[PDB]
Amino acid sequence: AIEEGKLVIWINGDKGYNGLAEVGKKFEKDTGIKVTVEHPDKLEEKFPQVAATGDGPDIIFWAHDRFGGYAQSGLLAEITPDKAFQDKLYPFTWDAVRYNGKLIAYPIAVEALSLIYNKDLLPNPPKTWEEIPALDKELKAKGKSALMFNLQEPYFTWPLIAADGGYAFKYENGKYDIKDVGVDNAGAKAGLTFLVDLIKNKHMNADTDYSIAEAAFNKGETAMTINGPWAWSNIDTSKVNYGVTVLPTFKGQPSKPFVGVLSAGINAASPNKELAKEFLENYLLTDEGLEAVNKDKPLGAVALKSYEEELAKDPRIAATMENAQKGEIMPNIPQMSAFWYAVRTAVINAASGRQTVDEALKDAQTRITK
Ligand SMILES: O=C[C@H](O)[C@@H](O)[C@H](O[C@H]1O[C@H](CO)[C@@H](O[C@H]2O[C@H](CO)[C@@H](O[C@H]3O[C@H](CO)[C@@H](O)[C@H](O)[C@H]3O)[C@H](O)[C@H]2O)[C@H](O)[C@H]1O)[C@H](O)CO
Repeated sequence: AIEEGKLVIWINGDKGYNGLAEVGKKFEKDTGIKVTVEHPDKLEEKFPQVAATGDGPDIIFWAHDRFGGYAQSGLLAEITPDKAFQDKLYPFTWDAVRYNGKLIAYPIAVEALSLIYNKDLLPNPPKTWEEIPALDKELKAKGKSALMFNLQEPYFTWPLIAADGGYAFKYENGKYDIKDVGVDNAGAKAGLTFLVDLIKNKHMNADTDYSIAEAAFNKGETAMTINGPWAWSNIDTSKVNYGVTVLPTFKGQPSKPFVGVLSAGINAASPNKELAKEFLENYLLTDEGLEAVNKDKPLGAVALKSYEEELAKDPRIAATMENAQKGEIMPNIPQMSAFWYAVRTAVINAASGRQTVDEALKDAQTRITK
């Protein structure tokens, strides 16, 4: 078990863990059970680690893509929503946490990346990735950069790579084929090449990451950046008249961001497993509870139909939904970790020049389907 009579929660640092802490606080002056909320480093990598020993958090939040893996090694318990509840959330989010029929996590929020442009440096956001190299040239002259986003995490380059054809796993009649992977097809390379050419022509550095890119945009030094709803918080605080709109197309095709549903799974080795489901079911997954976390850091679109209704009013959320609808939701199968890993390298090694688009992407196709 390793817990006793308290509720521990694990959420990632760029999320509104402070707001989630408040739901706990309310849970506390209502249950007497201390809800502890932690955002450890690489919590996604440490959970399977400790949760093996029947430890870790009672609950774990993370995008659904990692939950099929978790369920596999048997580190997650079946959540028990009834036809009653499951009606409150969108179905397409329930599929997201479904692993072979069984549901292993609660869908809390739908997230996608969009183009965040500076309405001062760039009143008219570009429409094509192709427009970028030249919009950056007239800008880099006034000291300012056209764009800049996290190049260290593949997640931020997937919209370009999949735009003209790239994919992770193909969905063929009923399931994802672990053997058919599209990181090496003609479309994937076209995407990574444009990105490598952008850099190769000094339109961005192959070393930029989240901090660096967040600093540049929020400091007003870069006209646009690529990021999710969670990032708006710090921008608001910087003031920066910003915009959130559709990602630029490539080869005439829309950027296709891998869509993730922020889910909350309960450690299988949790002793206070009913408290967790009660905390999640009626407390967090309530307009109130979800409002608390959204005022700390935006969740984006959410599972709860009642609250996504007071949200969809926001141009940012309509934009989040557009890139979302324009892309694909990621699988939850265990192979997503191998997919994600293999691609992180392919994308970095190619950025540095430590490898060619071709060399890198065929090496990743090899690792994933290895
Ligand atoms: O639930 C909330 C979520 O955890 C976020 O707080 C957090 O922030 C966002 O950005 C991520 C990318 O920076 C998104 O993660 C997805 O993509 C990454 C890869 O880019 C996946 O991570 C996997 O691959 C990396 C290798 O680069 C490896 O280190 C990880 O161990 C492996 O899990 C995620 O699984 C995807 O969900 C995220 O959706 C988004 O909210 C992320 O946790 C950031 O790491």
